[PDB]
Amino acid sequence: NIVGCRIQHGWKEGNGPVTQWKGTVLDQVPVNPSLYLIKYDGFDCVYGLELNKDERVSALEVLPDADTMIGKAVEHMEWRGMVLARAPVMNTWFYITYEKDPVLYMYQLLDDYKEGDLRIMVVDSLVGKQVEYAKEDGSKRTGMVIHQVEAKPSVYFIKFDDDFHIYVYDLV
Amino acid sequence: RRNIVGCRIQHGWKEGNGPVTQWKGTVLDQVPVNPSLYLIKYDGFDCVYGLELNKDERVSALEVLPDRVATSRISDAHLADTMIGKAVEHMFETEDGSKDEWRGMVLARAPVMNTWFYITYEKDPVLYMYQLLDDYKEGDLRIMPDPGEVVDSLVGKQVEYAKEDGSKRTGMVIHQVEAKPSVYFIKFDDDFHIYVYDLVK
Repeated sequence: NIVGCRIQHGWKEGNGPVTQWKGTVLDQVPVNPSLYLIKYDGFDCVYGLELNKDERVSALEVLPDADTMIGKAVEHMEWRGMVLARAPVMNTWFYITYEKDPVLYMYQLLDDYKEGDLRIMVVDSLVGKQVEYAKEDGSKRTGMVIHQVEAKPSVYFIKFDDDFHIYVYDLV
Repeated sequence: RRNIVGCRIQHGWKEGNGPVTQWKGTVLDQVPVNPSLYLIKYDGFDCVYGLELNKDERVSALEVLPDRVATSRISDAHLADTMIGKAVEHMFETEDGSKDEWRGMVLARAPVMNTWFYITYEKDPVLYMYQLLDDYKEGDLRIMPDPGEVVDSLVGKQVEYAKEDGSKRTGMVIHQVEAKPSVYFIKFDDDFHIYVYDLVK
């Protein structure tokens, strides 16, 4: 596992210039071990990538190395969203998603807290199960339930086949 | 130390054993991801230059000139706003005559020089600057009709691409165009021109 490690690799999609990405691996998904969750330098969204299988990932390499809000609705500078958990590896960072963008973000939220930018206001775990959403056209969007938000167990992290973002949906 | 952003500057320019040419221009910006790098609009150059003025030895006797005066409220502001992010056909005068017409895109109002606009072309993807309202009024600027697995902001990231000969062009993404988030400014290590590319393929 690279979990907790630091990585770097190129990102190449199309015959296009390779930008160089740097980030720290925070997770290797139990229900899918070839999928890792990464926090890259300069990105606010957490990325879900099958690092060793994605052909967009070039020359990968390894590198050199609160309990209150968790679960509460929130308004912060402005956006409304919910704090989900305390990001792994990077203990200071917080998993968070927003109502107008149901994807996984990661922020040092206590630092936003002090600048006062924080206004805190039946089925068992579905992790491991494939999920399908029927979209606009009469087509199915298929994904995998990879994590359950402990603070609020009705909420799950979903990795859809067509995207590297981690979606956060309420399946209840 | 001294903030020269927005200043009029002059300096000697010397390459090799060559003579010193005197350059005069306006400092438009100091790049957040590389504070040693400045973007300058030089008198005589239509292209924006990126130079590490303090560290580059080709730059000598760097001095701030008396301040320039900017226009606070541009006329035809509606047209100026409308142009941003639009595909255009820019007519230019050629050889000893005849109009050459280039397809391009208006990226934004230039910083500091309020009547100027950042623009780039399909046939020459570097950062140019022109007082486009003048070109428009003269009939040389025509405005034309214009996410699954799409990315975040690439600013601050190193980039590289293979050239025809196999060698690699290396550089850094230094700015994201507000009106067209997939388009970025890139400073390559082998050129002082600023390249403009859509990176969200």
